[PDB]
Amino acid sequence: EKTVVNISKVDGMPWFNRMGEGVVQAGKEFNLNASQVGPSSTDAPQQVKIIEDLIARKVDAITIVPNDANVLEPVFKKARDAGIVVLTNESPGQPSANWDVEIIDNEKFAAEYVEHMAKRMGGKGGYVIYVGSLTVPQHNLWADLLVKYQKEHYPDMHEVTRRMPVAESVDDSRRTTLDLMKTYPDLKAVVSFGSNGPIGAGRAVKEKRAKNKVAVYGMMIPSQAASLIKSGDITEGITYDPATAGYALAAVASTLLNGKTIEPGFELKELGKAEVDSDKHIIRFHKVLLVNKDNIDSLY
Ligand SMILES: [Cl-]
Ligand SMILES: [Cl-]
Ligand SMILES: [Cl-]
Repeated sequence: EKTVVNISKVDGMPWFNRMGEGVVQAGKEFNLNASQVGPSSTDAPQQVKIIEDLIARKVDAITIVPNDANVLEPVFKKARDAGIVVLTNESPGQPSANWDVEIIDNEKFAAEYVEHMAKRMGGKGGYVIYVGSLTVPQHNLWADLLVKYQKEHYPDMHEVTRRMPVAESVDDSRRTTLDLMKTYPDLKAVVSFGSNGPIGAGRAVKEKRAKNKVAVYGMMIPSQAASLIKSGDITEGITYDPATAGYALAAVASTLLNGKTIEPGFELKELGKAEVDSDKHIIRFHKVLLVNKDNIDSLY
């Protein structure tokens, strides 16, 4: 069978474990020898090393959620030059990827964050954004759009500080949330695009008994966030199922390895039709998931 290997941002995360379930499922469905490698840390050279080993192994396709788009470019070009398909998730515009695959529409996702935040604080107040790092591509693109949307809808909202690179750490997210709540009495919402961020922020909000005024929104695995969703310390997840991303990556790899070419009109039985931007080589699905007390038990 054709060999497909997915590479997460880092091992030891419920988010990426869920992704791997989708990879393994696609391997069954598409007759692939599929696997997922979790790096030992989020430092991008660890992903480069894994990719060098996969090129040496001469695998058929490498799929990856990059920690840094630019750090990986040379090794992605080395893979392509070797005849290996390179696919990303969370890296729209990655120059050497055959395609980037996304599970939500960026514009819509940002809007949903701001509208949900604005409703609860009456369109006025402070907020902050947590990102996984200052260079991770997709978190920063989402943050940029969220702020831009905010400024052209709710001028009485504002970032209390520039974005904080804490979203992959419960500790760092908790500490930052405690600090910012003490500093900014008008802080009313914390947004995290990393999945550990709402856990840390939610724990801080719980400790200070602050859930009435300080809302917490973000990306999350529902089961990991369940205790805090149920106690109201996490207000809402605005996210997607990363198993769908893992699956879609491997499904697109299958298409390409079978000699087919991706163009507008592309569809996956299990997902539906994607939008396909041939100029930027981005395949988008529209599968945003809202995680609230009302559906927390219906999820993974
Ligand atoms: Cl992993
Ligand atoms: Cl903690
Ligand atoms: Cl918790």
